[PDB]
Amino acid sequence: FFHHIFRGIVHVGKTIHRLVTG
Repeated sequence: FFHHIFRGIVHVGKTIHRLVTG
């Protein structure tokens, strides 16, 4: 579950930076 999650957390973690950056 290394890259399978780094990709699962990164994307989701990104939905916030963008949903938060504005």
